[PDB]
Amino acid sequence: MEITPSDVIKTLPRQEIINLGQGNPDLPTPPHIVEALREASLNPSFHGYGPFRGYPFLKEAIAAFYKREYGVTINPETEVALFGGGKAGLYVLTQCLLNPGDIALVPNPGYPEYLSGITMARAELYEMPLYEENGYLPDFEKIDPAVLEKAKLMFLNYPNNPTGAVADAAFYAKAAAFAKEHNIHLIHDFAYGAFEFDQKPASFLEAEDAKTVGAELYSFSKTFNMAGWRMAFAVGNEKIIQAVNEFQDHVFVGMFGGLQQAASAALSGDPEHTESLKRIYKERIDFFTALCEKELGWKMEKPKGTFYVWAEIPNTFETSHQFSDYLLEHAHVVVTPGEIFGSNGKRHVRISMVSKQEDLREFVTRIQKLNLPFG
Amino acid sequence: MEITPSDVIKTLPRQEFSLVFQKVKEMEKTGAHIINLGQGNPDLPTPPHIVEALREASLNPSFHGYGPFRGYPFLKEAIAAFYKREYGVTINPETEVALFGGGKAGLYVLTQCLLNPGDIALVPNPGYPEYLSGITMARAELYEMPLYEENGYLPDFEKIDPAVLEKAKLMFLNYPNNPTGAVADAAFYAKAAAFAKEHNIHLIHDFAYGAFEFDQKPASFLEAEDAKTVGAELYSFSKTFNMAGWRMAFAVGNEKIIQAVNEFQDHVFVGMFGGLQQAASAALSGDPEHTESLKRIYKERIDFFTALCEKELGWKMEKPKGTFYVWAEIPNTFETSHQFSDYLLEHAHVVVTPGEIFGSNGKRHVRISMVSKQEDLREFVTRIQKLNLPFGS
Repeated sequence: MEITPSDVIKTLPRQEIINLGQGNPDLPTPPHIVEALREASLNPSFHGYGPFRGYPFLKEAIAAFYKREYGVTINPETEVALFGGGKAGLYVLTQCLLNPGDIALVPNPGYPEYLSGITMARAELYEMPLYEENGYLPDFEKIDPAVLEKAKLMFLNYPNNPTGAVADAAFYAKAAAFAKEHNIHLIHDFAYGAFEFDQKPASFLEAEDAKTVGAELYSFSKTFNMAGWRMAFAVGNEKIIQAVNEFQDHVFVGMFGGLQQAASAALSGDPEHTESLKRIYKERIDFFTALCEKELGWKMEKPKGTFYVWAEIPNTFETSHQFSDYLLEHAHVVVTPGEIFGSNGKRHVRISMVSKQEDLREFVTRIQKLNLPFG
Repeated sequence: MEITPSDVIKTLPRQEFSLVFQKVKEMEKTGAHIINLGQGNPDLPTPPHIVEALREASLNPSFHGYGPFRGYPFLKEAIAAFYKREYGVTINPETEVALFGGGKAGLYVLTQCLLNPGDIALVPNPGYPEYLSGITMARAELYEMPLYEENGYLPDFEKIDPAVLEKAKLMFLNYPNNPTGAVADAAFYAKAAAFAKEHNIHLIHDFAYGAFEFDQKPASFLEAEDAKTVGAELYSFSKTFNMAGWRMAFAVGNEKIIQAVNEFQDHVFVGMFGGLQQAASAALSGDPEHTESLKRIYKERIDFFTALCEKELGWKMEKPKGTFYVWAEIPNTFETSHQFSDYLLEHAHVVVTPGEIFGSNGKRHVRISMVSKQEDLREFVTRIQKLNLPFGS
């Protein structure tokens, strides 16, 4: 009788043909990042253990990146921690900031792994609904004042998975001011922060009192098509980072020097690379949503951010799950049912613009042979 | 008011971390030159064929995107093949293999996937400090299994209070042993497996130094009857292949423990860079020559060092049966392991690891790693001699 712990058994199975499901970038990592890894790997200094907290040269790159892109001042020796990807960062941050029985404030809809780190910390979730009428921003006023004392952590995510909503500096000032009043650690998930199409994407850390209450998680995965490389960092409050450092001292010994060099080449590289990629996603979104309306009758929002389209399922379907499953079965295409993002996602699917045109057209046309009432 | 979790404020300070810091400060200001025989950090480089495997693999755009969450099949198959070749052990790679970003991460994950709050874990004393770290993060109770020299540092299972065995859900063992250099044989593993099954204890065998038994063929815990029934084995690339910095490891064992591991890591990981997995695959299927030759270097250093230490200091120390570690008694003039090691740092400028880091049975011992070439080991002795301490007893 092998016995898993309560943590394991209460965790859900992870839910992640034309695949417009997983948000897996299809374009390669830029060549200069690959060359940096290839070159660094020859350096025997990286074959052995290095600094537990990661190399200074990477932490210096991170601060310089945050100054260049967002005008934010980051002390690299104290306000930066490294993670093996944003998924691991979310987990570490949650374990460092939540005790069993504390309340975590989580958007609905929202990235499903927020709920999961909260579960391994044995904490209680309280939902902040995201409604289109509010621009998919939370109404902090509608949170039960009784939970606020017990609420220790809040998750926010803009540009937003799965809705593509964006937030401006005034929303972040309000969020931080709210978090301050109620002693809530605020984690901003900036995994799509390269991808706001109209305005320059604003960091949470531009807002007054942001660094006081919280931190920003930045992934390499989407910005630089480095999803496979498993690299991320957090920037923010010095106390948060010290806690992270203390946890990770027992769990890791930094990460391969070659990867860190590659990450340093990514951050200091020309921004024109990322803008080009942003242009590619933008053109695919125009292609896709125009062809959907014209050839199917499916009227879709164009997202303000990210490479995701959030579309309403036909009136004749029970749940996003069945609709999703109808498409995989009969049309042989993958979309992500909105339900995995929370109850507020029912009746929507998330569709990822991580395929080239040829696959996006064949998506639409395969679905035409189904003649659904998108009207 | 930033408020760390109770898990963090309840952790020990990582000692290798506090030392890295101490040393770095010393090297900077003023200009101390230090011989560091503390952390077991391999001084020799990763073999070139492993390095080139990574270099070629990184050009493969299939690895630039998300891969399979639980690892690439080609690696798990290479792991099964390796265990069959080195040890007699048949391993099902689709169900009995899990990948980790290093053995230290493995330990944390296995602890979290196997212990509930209040559960009891059986931990060797002396033992690797991270065993105790993960337990505490799991909010579990620690019970010690003394490792005594007279027993060859193998635990006496019969001596565990039978009242503990019900709440005991986990046991760590570790041979070739850190810090003692002790080794285990097939009979010992059979006895451990027998004992684990008879009391329903998940058994984790840490095989981080499994390449480094000098006088015999190293024996896998999985070679034992009942082994895959009650537990799993942790293997690291760190020491075998001078890949400490690459952060790669795996567990092989009971398919139920592995599924538990997989259910955790699906939510925290999605594997690691495919370039590193191919590099590991090439390490595993590579010629044992590299490893055999690496082993011989470590042994000649141990022979040199312990000889020299007797000759020049009157410091007599038992040669280890495995690992690159020497486990040595501290002078009687010294009160503790820490104040002895602090003294050698400050006065000689040499690092050794205080034994008390490994548990109460390591007070009065230090661990010294043979991770510098002979003439650096000679300078190490030379520096200590200049202190004239009474290494006689």
